[PDB]
Amino acid sequence: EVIRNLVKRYVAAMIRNSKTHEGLTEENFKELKQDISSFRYEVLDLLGNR
Amino acid sequence: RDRIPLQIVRAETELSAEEKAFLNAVEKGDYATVKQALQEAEIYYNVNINCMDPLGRSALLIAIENENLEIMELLLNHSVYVGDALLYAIRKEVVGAVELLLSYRTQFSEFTPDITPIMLAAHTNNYEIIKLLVQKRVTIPRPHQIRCNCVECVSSSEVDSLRHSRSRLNIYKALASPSLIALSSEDPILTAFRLGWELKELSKVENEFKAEYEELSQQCKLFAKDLLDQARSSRELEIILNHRDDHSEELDPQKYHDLAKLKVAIKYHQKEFVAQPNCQQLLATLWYDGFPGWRRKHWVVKLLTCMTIGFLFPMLSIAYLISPRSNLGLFIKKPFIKFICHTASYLTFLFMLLLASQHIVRTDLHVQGPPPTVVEWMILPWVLGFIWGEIKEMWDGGFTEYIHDWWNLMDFAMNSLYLATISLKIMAYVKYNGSRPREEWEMWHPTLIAEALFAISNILSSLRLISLFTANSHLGPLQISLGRMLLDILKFLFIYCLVLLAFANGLNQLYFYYETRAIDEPNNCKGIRCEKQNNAFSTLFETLQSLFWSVFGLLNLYVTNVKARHEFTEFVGATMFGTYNVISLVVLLNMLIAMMNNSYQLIADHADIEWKFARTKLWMSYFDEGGTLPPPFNIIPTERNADSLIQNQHYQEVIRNLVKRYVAAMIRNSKTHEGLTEENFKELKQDISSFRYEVLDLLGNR
Amino acid sequence: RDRIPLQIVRAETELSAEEKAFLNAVEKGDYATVKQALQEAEIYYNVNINCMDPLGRSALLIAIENENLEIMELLLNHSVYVGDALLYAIRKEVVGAVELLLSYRTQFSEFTPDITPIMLAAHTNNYEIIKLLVQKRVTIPRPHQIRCNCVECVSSSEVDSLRHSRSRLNIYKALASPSLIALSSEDPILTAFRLGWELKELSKVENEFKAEYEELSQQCKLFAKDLLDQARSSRELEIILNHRDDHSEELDPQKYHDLAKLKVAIKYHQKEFVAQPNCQQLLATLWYDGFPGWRRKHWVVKLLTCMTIGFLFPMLSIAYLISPRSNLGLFIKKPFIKFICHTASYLTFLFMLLLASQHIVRTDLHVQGPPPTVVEWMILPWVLGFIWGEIKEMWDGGFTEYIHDWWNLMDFAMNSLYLATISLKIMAYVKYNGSRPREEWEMWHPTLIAEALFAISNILSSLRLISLFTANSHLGPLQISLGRMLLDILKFLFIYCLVLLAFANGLNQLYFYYETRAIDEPNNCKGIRCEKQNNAFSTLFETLQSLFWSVFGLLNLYVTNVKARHEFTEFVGATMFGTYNVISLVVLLNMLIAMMNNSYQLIADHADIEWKFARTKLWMSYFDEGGTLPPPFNIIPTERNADSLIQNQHYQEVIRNLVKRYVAAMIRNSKTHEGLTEENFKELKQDISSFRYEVLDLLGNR
Ligand SMILES: Cn1c(=O)n(CCCO)c(=O)c2c1nc(OC1CC(C)(C)N(O)C(C)(C)C1)n2Cc1ccc(Cl)cc1
Ligand SMILES: Cn1c(=O)n(CCCO)c(=O)c2c1nc(OC1CC(C)(C)N(O)C(C)(C)C1)n2Cc1ccc(Cl)cc1
Ligand SMILES: CC(C)CCC[C@@H](C)[C@H]1CC[C@H]2[C@@H]3CC=C4C[C@@H](OC(=O)CCC(=O)O)CC[C@]4(C)[C@H]3CC[C@]12C
Ligand SMILES: CC(C)CCC[C@@H](C)[C@H]1CC[C@H]2[C@@H]3CC=C4C[C@@H](OC(=O)CCC(=O)O)CC[C@]4(C)[C@H]3CC[C@]12C
Ligand SMILES: [Ca+2]
Ligand SMILES: [Ca+2]
Repeated sequence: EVIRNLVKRYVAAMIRNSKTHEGLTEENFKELKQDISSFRYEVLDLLGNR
Repeated sequence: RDRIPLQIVRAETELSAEEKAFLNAVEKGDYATVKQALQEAEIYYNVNINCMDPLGRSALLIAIENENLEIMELLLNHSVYVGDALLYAIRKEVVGAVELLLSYRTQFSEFTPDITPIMLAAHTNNYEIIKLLVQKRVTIPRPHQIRCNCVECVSSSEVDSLRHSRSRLNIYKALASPSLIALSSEDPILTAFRLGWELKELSKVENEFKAEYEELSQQCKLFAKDLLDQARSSRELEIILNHRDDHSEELDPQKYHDLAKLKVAIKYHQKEFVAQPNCQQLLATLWYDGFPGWRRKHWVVKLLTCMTIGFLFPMLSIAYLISPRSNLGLFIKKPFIKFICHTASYLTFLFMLLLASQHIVRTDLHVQGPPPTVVEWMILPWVLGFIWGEIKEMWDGGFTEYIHDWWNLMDFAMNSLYLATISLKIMAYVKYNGSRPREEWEMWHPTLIAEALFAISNILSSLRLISLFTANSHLGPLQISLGRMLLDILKFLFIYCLVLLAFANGLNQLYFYYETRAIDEPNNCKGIRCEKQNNAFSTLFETLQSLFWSVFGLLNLYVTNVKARHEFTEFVGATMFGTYNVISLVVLLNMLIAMMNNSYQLIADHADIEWKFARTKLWMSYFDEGGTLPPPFNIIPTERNADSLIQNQHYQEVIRNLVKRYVAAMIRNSKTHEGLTEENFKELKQDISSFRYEVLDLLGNR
Repeated sequence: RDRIPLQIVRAETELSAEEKAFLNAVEKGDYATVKQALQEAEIYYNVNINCMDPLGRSALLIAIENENLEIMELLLNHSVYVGDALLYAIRKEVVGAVELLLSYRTQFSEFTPDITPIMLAAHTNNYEIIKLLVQKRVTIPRPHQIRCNCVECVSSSEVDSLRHSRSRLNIYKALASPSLIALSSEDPILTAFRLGWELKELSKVENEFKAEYEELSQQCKLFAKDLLDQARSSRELEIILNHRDDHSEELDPQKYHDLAKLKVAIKYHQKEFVAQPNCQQLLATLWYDGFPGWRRKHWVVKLLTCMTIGFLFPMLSIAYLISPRSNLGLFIKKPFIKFICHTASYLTFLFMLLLASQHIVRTDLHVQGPPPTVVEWMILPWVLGFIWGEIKEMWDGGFTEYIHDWWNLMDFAMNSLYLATISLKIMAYVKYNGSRPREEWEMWHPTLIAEALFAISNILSSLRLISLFTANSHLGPLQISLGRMLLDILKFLFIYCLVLLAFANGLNQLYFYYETRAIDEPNNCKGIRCEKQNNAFSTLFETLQSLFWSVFGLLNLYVTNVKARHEFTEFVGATMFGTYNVISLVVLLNMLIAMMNNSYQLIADHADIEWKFARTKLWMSYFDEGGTLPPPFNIIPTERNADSLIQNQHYQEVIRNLVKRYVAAMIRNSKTHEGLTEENFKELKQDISSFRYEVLDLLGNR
């Protein structure tokens, strides 16, 4: 029972420590850029006029 | 088997597939999907809005996680279970979520049971969130004194020591928060002084968690220093440093009593606060009262004016006695002038000490009870002033002064030896009334003892001059650093002391059989101080000296031989001596060098702040009106509430402006120094995802 | 006056307001606004499409800057001036822009005139862009050898030395690019070996830019090691390390056939390549050929095993002579077994050196021409083998490389001293034929000289054992580091020699007047090696020895006195000696300690790679079958195109896979760099701005 609670707390802390530990990389910038490009292309499908 | 089968050892309850998609919508920012699922949950009862993901994060925690305020209200409107959501919102530091949970009104948690919203908000140090909670009439438990034996402190420690220790540290982390102190402390500077000092003491009693408490204490010291950094005028700095917290008497004349806040900082060891450049600049103006342009002067002009005042110290001292109000009688009261006069009055004393060995009337080497000579008579008034000054300073200082600085230990020993010399010379003068050849004097003749005691005092008096290096910018920083290395060296001498005793016992145990008499030695000399060293290890007392002198290579190897020439015994004794030399000179000596090099590197990065703190204490000891006359001349014989209220009003006005500037600077410093994390990338991605879903819901055409 | 008026000193041509808004549209990503402004300028001629912003960036450079490809094409369609925008696109590393400028077919520039698209692409090290340019038949200038006196090299360095030096460095930066080497090099590993070695030599000749060339050389060394890291099987590693770069030629059967590329790496000092764990693991398998489980064995079994083979070294050596093909005659050929046999055959020689002085026959101390004794006869065959073995390497290896190794200098001196001892012993044997008391022998008696020469060789022979520490994992790393500290110590010995000579000249100049004769000294002994030291500074040769011995405290202070007792002269001479002691023992000695501590810290971070390189050379010297027999026993008396072509085909196949894996890893290693810059924030902001303008352009009911 104690081991079960310790693992639960440890897993949350490690998942917590990652989101504040390391900075951004090139893979994050590429991912963010692709999100806008996908949104731009999808929106441009509904062209009211041209 | 040759394979390890992996299985879930501690299995939790699985989450339905319908709930899995419902949580995915919240993460994606899909407001429309979440709204339908919540509304559908009111009829079908297929998915649980409180679906507990094994990680513990429900939809509400996911909504708070992504800072999506609009969705969080959507779930809150549906009566979702809150539980410890406020703590999670506070930790995330989202002002919008915290306000929503405040106005809205055993499960696994990421926080210990003792954490409260106010305590956690102070841990994050968020000024905006702390202000929101403080406005709602919150309170924090008061920690008991460190040495408390009440029923609660003892019972809690026995019931749960681990929880009791963690609860105490959590409270002190909240109280040490700069944002909380700036918001709720009447006098933030005084609060930081006391809180930081209390944490340093706690770090000693709590051995296990010393590092945690030492970081909190350092955080309090920085806050007070940073508040002082926001002063923008000399008037603001003067108001802060001259503020008196209380008005209980405190009107004793002959006392400077004008920098009360600065003196309080010195009492609490606020070295960074004292070493602040603006505080130092103001102090230098008082220290150099009579020299408005001291810094601009060439090093030759400075040196030339130092001897001129020093040579004039006898004249300035007399003027202060005859006409204190006169033009000349006021110069000695300037702190830097007074410091030079005292130094000159001490260099004169040391010069006369050199003269004690130069002019001794020949044929007087045999007077058993000789009276004081010419040099001794002049030295006498100086000694009485030194003894009187220490007793006089001890009456006001208190019997706890001897434990503050190690220089006062040298002053006590120096004065005690001088007193013993005077009494011993008096006894010899009365007991004997003639002259006898010095060769026939006994070992413990009073005159011989007095001469030895006097010579020992001379060494101590000269060494006292090293304390004056603190006033110099070049020597002070180095002298202070050297004194900080002596405490580490003293630890090492404990290991060497045991090694010396271990080998001294072994060598004496081997050689005490062969002790010889002085009559049987050449020149009738016994010991290691003879031209032909002998009886090095005959007695334990002699053995200890022999091993001490071998550290400097002054013990000859032939002392390991005995007259009977017992070859095996001599070789064993020489091997003990050889082994001792290896341990002390090849191993222990080099270990001390390595330890000293490492310790000096750490000391070197704080030398400036430590020296400036030491020099401030030196300067402030000359601001007072009490000990103006050097030792040679120091023995010659209305409503107050209105003033205190105004003085407090001005202090509060300055404190208000300092906090405003400090808060803005800290809010500014965070936005330009902290780097990005995964929480920011996740937030940015969710923003686009939410916008994409919202736009697609309404095509807007056809 | 009291104010400094600020103005533009070097004013450029101002940019019209119409152009200012036109450039702002490009930065914002406003495609619609840019399209109209370009079209408007086609008729009205109001704005300059080539508007030169004082910063030098036109619209085209701004379009390339933001990676806005579509607007770039929009500008390029309007015939905008190109200049050298390809370099800017290449530096930005935007594949789309580079392709557009390639297909598209006075002024201020951010690049020097010598930079070309291929050179700049290699500087960035972008594999994709370099491939695009290489496919279009590009070339790079070939740099001349470092020591070139041709007309072009001399003339170019005459007109513009600064430009000549920068042009050469730019070429080497491109050639050292790992991406270019992987793409255009037939043998990338060999190319990296030669290129990195050539850059190290360049960093010496071109000492002004030594740091730049040393970084390029390190970059080449890393690339070769990283290529080896991509090997995934032992077969791949075997193919790479055993590849011969089309030697043809004749190979000595006495030499080691395999590991051709590993030997090339050792020749070029590729320490990281040699120290690679997979390369080391393969070498250990060959080194421990006869012990498949050497690592798994306990340290006791290893130690017990070493002495067993060591004691049997005489038997194994004999077997290799009698029946080399026999089972026992093959053991000595195993490299680790052979190393132990040689070590055992050398420890036996050192043991007999001890026995030379342990056996004494009375009445033999007076034989002037004594013949060799029992120990000397056994030692003789060892010495002949040692001399024969060293000469065997003189012709085999060559004069140049032999002297490069410091241990060979000790081997030469040791063998020369042994040869001189033998000849001197022979001359004494022939010249004299009787026995005479040794007390009457002359100073330069041949027998006395031979004894001194023999004793000196014994010290050198024993010190040779230190070179065997390289084979040990515990002592080898420390022994290698100690030898790296000796080069720094030798520099400091230059300053001390100047100090020693300066004071030796001064002391001898003062004391040479008072030289006394040996007959006038007690015991008839003259010099500082007497019981009562005298004539310490009488001659320059004696003075140098006296100052040397005072470094160890072996010179007594009374040597500064003269018989005539000239007080002023004695004090001056003692002050010279005192000043020398301060400079050498208080100042110079501590300075050497401080420098050694700093130099050891740097050496300590490369100790592992340095030791492994040294141990690899030790191991490889026992792989060959040339010097199998230890010194005691070493004096006893088709068409090859098909094989070389196939061996090259397999090497090319492995190289192709290694480059593919390396390129992917480097492309992978950049995306996880864990960093971001402002150029990324600018690009992300521009994407939203471009999307916002495009969406807004489709307005509804206006
Ligand atoms: C402690 N000690 C000592 O007391 N004497 C004086 C004896 C009475 O004169 C010695 O001579 C003596 C000695 N340690 C010795 O070697 C040690 C010295 C240290 C520095 C500890 N390292 O480095 C090692 C490598 C372990 C050698 N030696 C010299 C010696 C050696 C062999 C033999 Cl057979 C005889 C003498
Ligand atoms: C080089 N030198 C020397 O040669 N002798 C021997 C003379 C012949 O016996 C000395 O006695 C002698 C000396 N340097 C001396 O002091 C120096 C020593 C060093 C280490 C360089 N630091 O630290 C300072 C602080 C500069 C003092 N002193 C001692 C001395 C001092 C004053 C007087 Cl009036 C007489 C002696
Ligand atoms: C050779 C021995 C026996 C001389 C006597 C002892 C010295 C160690 C004393 C004599 C004069 C003293 C000095 C008298 C005045 C000054 C100036 C004072 O500096 C200033 O106030 C100016 C600015 C600065 O230099 O910091 C600091 C202390 C110092 C160096 C004192 C340090 C201690 C000194 C050198
Ligand atoms: C008392 C002192 C002077 C030592 C005894 C003298 C010699 C007998 C010593 C001196 C140096 C020794 C050598 C130092 C290093 C090595 C390498 C060592 O090689 C290994 O197998 C090392 C394996 C590993 O890496 O752990 C084998 C023993 C040997 C030849 C040693 C054999 C014994 C030697 C010759
Ligand atoms: Ca005192
Ligand atoms: Ca050799």
